[PDB]
Amino acid sequence: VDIIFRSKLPDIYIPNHLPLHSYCFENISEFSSRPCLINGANKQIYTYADVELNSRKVAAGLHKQGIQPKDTIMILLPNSPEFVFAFIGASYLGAISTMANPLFTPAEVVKQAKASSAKIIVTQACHVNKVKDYAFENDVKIICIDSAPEGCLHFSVLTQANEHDIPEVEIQPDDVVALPYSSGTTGLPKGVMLTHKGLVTSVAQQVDGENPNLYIHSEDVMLCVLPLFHIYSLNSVLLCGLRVGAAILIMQKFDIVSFLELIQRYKVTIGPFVPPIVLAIAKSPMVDDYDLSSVRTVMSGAAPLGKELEDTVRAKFPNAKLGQGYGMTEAGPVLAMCLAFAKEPFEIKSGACGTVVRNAEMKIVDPKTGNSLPRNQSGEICIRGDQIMKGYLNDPEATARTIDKEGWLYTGDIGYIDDDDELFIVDRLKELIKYKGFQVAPAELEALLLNHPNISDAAVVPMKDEQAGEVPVAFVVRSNGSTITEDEVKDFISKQVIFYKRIKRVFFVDAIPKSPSGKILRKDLRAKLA
Ligand SMILES: Nc1ncnc2c1ncn2[C@@H]1O[C@H](COP(=O)(O)OP(=O)(O)OP(=O)(O)O)[C@@H](O)[C@H]1O
Ligand SMILES: [Mg+2]
Repeated sequence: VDIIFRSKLPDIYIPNHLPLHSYCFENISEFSSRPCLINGANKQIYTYADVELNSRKVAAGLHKQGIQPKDTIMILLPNSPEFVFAFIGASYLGAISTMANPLFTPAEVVKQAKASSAKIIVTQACHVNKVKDYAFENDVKIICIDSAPEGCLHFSVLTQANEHDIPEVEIQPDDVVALPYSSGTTGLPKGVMLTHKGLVTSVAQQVDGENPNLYIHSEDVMLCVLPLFHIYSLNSVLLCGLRVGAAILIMQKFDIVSFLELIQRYKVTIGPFVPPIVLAIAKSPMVDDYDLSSVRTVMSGAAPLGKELEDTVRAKFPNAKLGQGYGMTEAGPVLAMCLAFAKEPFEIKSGACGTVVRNAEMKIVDPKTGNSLPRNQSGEICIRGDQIMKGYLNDPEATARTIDKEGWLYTGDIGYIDDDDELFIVDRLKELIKYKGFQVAPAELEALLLNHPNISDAAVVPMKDEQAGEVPVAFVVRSNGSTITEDEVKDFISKQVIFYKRIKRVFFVDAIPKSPSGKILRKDLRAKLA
C-alpha cells in the first residue's frame, strides 16, 4: 500500500492533447502586441505577434531545408531570440530540438549530434570548428545566427521563408519535441526525451488554473539569465512565460552589477534564479542601493538551497515572495513548486523546495526496504503524472530501471514531506556521506558554511577514512579580507551540529566548480582529493 502525497491545490484541466506551440500561443490574441522577448544585449523588443510570426517563418524555413516530422535539429546557442525561434519552429513541424551547452568541447557536441541524429545544427560562427568536418561527412547542415562562413547557411535563410508555407502535419501527444540533457553533475550527461504531452502538462501544472502555483501574467517581466539549453529555464522561464503572455528579458551572462541594474532598468517582476545567484545576492553589500521594489516573485531552482541563506536574501526583497522550485530533467522537469508563488498564496517555511505539483502523485520510498514512508521521514522522492519524460534517448533499459511499470519515476533524490505538504530535499542519495552507521547530507553542511560572513562559497564531499568509512570534508572560499582558519571553520560547524556531522578537514580554494545550470560539481572536488 503506497502512501501518496498530492498538492494542496485542486486538480485542473490540462489540454495536453494540444501541440506545445498551440498550447503556448493559445491565448496570444489577448496579448499579441505586448513585448515577448527583450534582447538585453541590444535593447530589441519582439512582440508576441513578432515571435509567433518569426517562429512560423523559421518552421517553413526548416521545412525547405529538409526537416520532416520526427527529424531533429540541434540548438548550440547562448540565450537569444533565435534559440526561441528555432525551438518553436521545430515544434511547428512535429520535429525535435536537442539543445547543447555551447561551451562543450568538439567531442561533446559531436557525440550529442550523433546520438540525437540532428539534421541541422543552429549555432554561431565561433563554434563552427566544433562540428565542421563531422557535419560535412554526415550531410548535417550548419546554420549560423551571426555570420555564415564557408559551407554554412545564415539563419536569415530560415526567416526569409513564408509563414503560410508550413505543411499539413499530424502531431501526436506522445511525439518528442525536446531533447534536453541532464547537467552531468554525477556523471556523463543523459539525453532525455520530452513530449508535447509531457511539456504542456508541466507548464500547465505551474501557470494554469483558477489559483496557479506560479502566478505569472501578461504584465510581468521575467528575467532570463539562466541557460535555455537546461530544462529549468526552457520550461519555467520560456514556455511558462509564453503561456501567460509575459515579457522575457534575455541576459547572456550573470554578474551581480549588470544583474541589479537590468532588474532596476527593465522593472523585472519575476526572478527565476538558482543558488549561485542567491549566494551572490546575499554576499553583496550594495543590493540596498538599487530599486528592486518591482520584483514580486523570486524563485530559486536547480540545486540545494538552505533556509538560513534563503532567509538572508528574503530580507533583501521585502516586497517579494521568495521560495524554491524543484526540477529534474527526467521529470518534465518540475516536481514541486513553492506555494508562496500562487495567486492566492499559501504559507511556506524557509528552505522547502515547494509542494508537489497538482495533477500528479508523489511518494517517498525508503531505499533499503522499498516501502513508502509516512510524513516527516527521509526517503527517495518518487513521482507519477503526465509530465514526466517518455524515456532516455536510445536507452529503454535505463528508462525501465528509472520509471517502473506502475509509472513511478525514481529520482535518486532523498527528501521528506512535512505536515504542511512542504517538501525538503536532503541531498542526492549517492551523495550522502557514510560515517559509520550515520548518513550526512553535504547540503546541510554547505548551507551552514555559506552562513558565515567570512565564507563566500563552499562544497562538502566525503573523504576516505580508516575507521569511520567516510568523513565529511569541506572546500571553502574565504571572503575578500578575512583570514578565517581551518579550526575557526571546524569549530563554527561543531557548535551547530550533532557530532557525526562535524567537518574533519577544510581545504581553502579560490573557487567552487559549478555547472552553468547552477549545481555544485562535487565529483570534480572528489577527484581533486583522490
Ligand atoms: N530545489 C532543489 N533543491 C535541491 N536539489 C535540487 C533542487 N532542484 C533540483 N535539484 C537537483 O537537481 C537535479 C536535476 O538536475 P538535472 O536534471 O539538471 O541533472 P543533474 O541531476 O544535475 O545531473 P545528472 O543527472 O546528469 O547527474 C534533481 O535530481 C535534484 O537532485
Ligand atoms: Mg540527475
